[PDB]
Formats: sequence, C-alpha cells, structure tokens
Amino acid sequence: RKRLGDLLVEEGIVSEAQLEQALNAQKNTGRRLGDTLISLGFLSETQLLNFLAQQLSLPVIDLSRAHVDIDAVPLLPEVHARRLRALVIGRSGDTLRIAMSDPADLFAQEALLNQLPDYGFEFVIAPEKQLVDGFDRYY
Amino acid sequence: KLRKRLGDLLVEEGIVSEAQLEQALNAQKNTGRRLGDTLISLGFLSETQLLNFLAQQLSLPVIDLSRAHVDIDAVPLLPEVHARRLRALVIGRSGDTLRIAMSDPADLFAQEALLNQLPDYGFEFVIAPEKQLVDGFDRYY
Ligand SMILES: Nc1nc2c(ncn2[C@@H]2O[C@@H]3COP(=O)(O)O[C@H]4[C@@H](O)[C@H](n5cnc6c(=O)[nH]c(N)nc65)O[C@@H]4COP(=O)(O)O[C@H]3[C@H]2O)c(=O)[nH]1
Ligand SMILES: Nc1nc2c(ncn2[C@@H]2O[C@@H]3COP(=O)(O)O[C@H]4[C@@H](O)[C@H](n5cnc6c(=O)[nH]c(N)nc65)O[C@@H]4COP(=O)(O)O[C@H]3[C@H]2O)c(=O)[nH]1
Repeated sequence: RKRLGDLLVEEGIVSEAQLEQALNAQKNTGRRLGDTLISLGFLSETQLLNFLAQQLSLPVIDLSRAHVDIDAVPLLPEVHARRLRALVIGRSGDTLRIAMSDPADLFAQEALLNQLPDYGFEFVIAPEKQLVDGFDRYY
Repeated sequence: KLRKRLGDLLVEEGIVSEAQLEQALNAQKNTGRRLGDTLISLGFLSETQLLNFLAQQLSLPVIDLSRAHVDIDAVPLLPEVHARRLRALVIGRSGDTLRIAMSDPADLFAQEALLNQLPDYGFEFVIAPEKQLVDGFDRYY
C-alpha cells in the first residue's frame, strides 16, 4: 500500500516540504500523520477522510444519515466496539459491513478477526465523532 | 491478520537480499531469536533499520523519545515496575485513550500484559529505541 504522505504529495494536496515538516513534527509527538498535517494547517479533516479512503480503497460513509441495521450492531459487544472504534452496521449473508474511524489500525484489525470469526468483512470509514455518537445511539 | 512479513518487506525495499533472507531464516531456527535480530547478528541489517521497518510493517510511527512531548502526568498510570518489565511508557492520555511508546510493539505477550494492566484505556502505539525508553523510565519516574 502507498503511504499516506506520499499519496497526498502525488495528489497535490500537500507539498513535499509540508510533508517533511509534518514527518519531523510527528517524530516529536507520535500523533498520526494526517492529524499532524491538520494541526500544521496543511490538510483539512474532510480531505483526510477522503484520502484515507483512497489509500485503503474503502468507501467513506456519513453514519449520521446512514441506515444502520440494528440487529447487526449487537454482533460486536459494546465493550469491544468502543475499544476498537468499530461499529457493525450491516449483515448480508455472512458478510458484515463495519464502520471504523482508524481502519489502518493493524491491532484493531487483528482483534476484530478474533471477536467476529467466520464472517466476511466489508469496511467503510467514518469520522470518529460519528462512530462515538453511533455507540450511544445503537447500544 | 495481517502485516506483510518482515523478510519480504526488507527484500522488496532493497534492505536485505534474497540469499541473505534465506540464510537468516535457516540460522534463526530454534535459537529463540527473531528474524530481525538474526539479520542484525549476520551483519545484513542495523538496529536503526530494524526499528524503521518494524514501524513500517506495523503501520506506526517512530518517535524520538529524547525530544518528544511526554505528558509527565500520564506516565504514572502504568506503575514503574510494569513499565520496565514491558518496555512500555505512557506518554499521552486523552479521554480513555493512551499513547504508549514501546521498544517492541510486535511483542504480543507484552501487549496482552499491558492490556490487562491498563484496562478501560485503549491504546495508540508508537515505537522508540530501547535505550531511549530506559532513559525515559529514569527521567519520568
Ligand atoms: N484515521 C487516520 N489514519 C491515518 C492518519 N494518518 C495516517 N493514517 C493511516 O494510519 C496509518 C498509520 O499512520 P501513522 O501513525 O501516522 O504512521 C505512519 C507514519 O508514521 C509514516 N508515514 C506515513 N506516510 C509517510 C510518508 O509519505 N513518508 C514517510 N517517510 N513516512 C510516512 O509511516 C506510518 C505508516 O503510514 P501509512 O502506511 O500511510 O499508514 C497510515 C495511514 O494508513 C490519520 O490522521 N487518521
Ligand atoms: N522487535 C522485533 N520484532 C521482530 C523481529 N523480527 C521479526 N519481528 C516481528 O515479530 C514477528 C515474529 O518474528 P519471528 O519470530 O522472526 O517469526 C517470523 C519469521 O520466522 C517468519 N518470517 C518473517 N519474514 C519471513 C519471510 O520473508 N519468509 C519466511 N519464509 N518467513 C518469514 O515468519 C514469522 C512471522 O513474521 P512476521 O509476520 O514478519 O512477524 C514478525 C515481525 O512482525 C525483531 O528482530 N525484533
């Protein structure tokens, strides 16, 4: 997979110098690169969501207007959903549609496999704020 | 799971050669040593290179902990004896999320321990050199 900074440069969203500044800043915080670029004023939140979706080849969703399957939600117990920042929003056959705010999180991906074994997975990316509101709404 | 396995990553990015990888895989068997450390022992890879490519493999950043922002109030959430055992330092807290620097974020045995030790906090992981972690323990406890 292409790295996010390189993607944003190739797409003309940030310059090489801006990317280097953010990478240097990140070495001193450990915050995510996209979040760092937003702090520096070089990237917007909407761009971050859209370009993450492009990097990972996942759809963006507006959960605030989505119609969530309320019988799919409980397949992932609340304690795990909140911890992993993941919400099961649909079930077709044995494929679950799962919204995540950090779908690039390797350890969350590993955990989800452990918590929801034997299902097919389709992922969509949502803003963390919408996920958090979703947990309150659907549990 | 699934990360790209480390050998293939290092070969594809032109860090180690195919024959060297095969040599290290052969040599690693039943030594108790992981692949990166085997490659380093054979002189094909450096500690810094291993750090940087583990970070790429695990999709996390390397930090310079000697200069990094550390919430010195967040540090004590993990008692010193556990921080030292697990080679893990809590450097940020916000809501129920902790940012944790580890020398080995691939250490799942340590991760399990960290999880049971800091329950009801979720984690964001970053990697730092072990020397910097230990200096951090001396500095923040
Ligand atoms: N939800 C969310 N996801 C985000 C954000 N920023 C980055 N990501 C996604 O999450 C992964 C980890 O980001 P990171 O912690 O900044 O960790 C990054 C970062 O430290 C660094 N990195 C990212 N892009 C570049 C680059 O163009 N050049 C270099 N040298 N390093 C890069 O390598 C690590 C892995 O990069 P990736 O493969 O791109 O993988 C990224 C990316 O897929 C964010 O603000 N929010
Ligand atoms: N802190 C630290 N972490 C390390 C080091 N070396 C590897 N790791 C990480 O820890 C996991 C286990 O390494 P392993 O015991 O060598 O066990 C490895 C190794 O025996 C083997 N492996 C790795 N790469 C290759 C490869 O390219 N070809 C083959 N045939 N086997 C491979 O598969 C197992 C799993 O590989 P991975 O998915 O890459 O998962 C690796 C990797 O993420 C190290 O020196 N220090």
